[PDB]
Amino acid sequence: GSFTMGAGGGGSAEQLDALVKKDKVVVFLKGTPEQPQCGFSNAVVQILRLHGVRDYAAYNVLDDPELRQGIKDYSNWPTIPQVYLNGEFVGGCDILLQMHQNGDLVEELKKLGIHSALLDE
Repeated sequence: GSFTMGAGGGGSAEQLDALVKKDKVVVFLKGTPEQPQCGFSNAVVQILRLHGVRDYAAYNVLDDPELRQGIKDYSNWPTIPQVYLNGEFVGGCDILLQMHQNGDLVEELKKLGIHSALLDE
């Protein structure tokens, strides 16, 4: 695969790099998958679970200020939900809503050896 993580630091890009390299489905919201923080937090988890993807790491960026400000700066954005696949940027919650429905997430999942459960319909 793509080799493992090992770095650390205070919200720094070299730490955020190792953070997206902790899983193949690293999800990122000001909140949790189990409680609606603010708008569009379930829209990412609906798309993932429909595709058969339920074992992501959902990162709450309110838990640590370094997660918060680290992801805001790394994205150059004030607020998102995101998902990174294989540590690569892949999109925020507005982008995911386009790519789901065109089917470009499905080819991205096939790079990892993951199978969209919309194939078995």
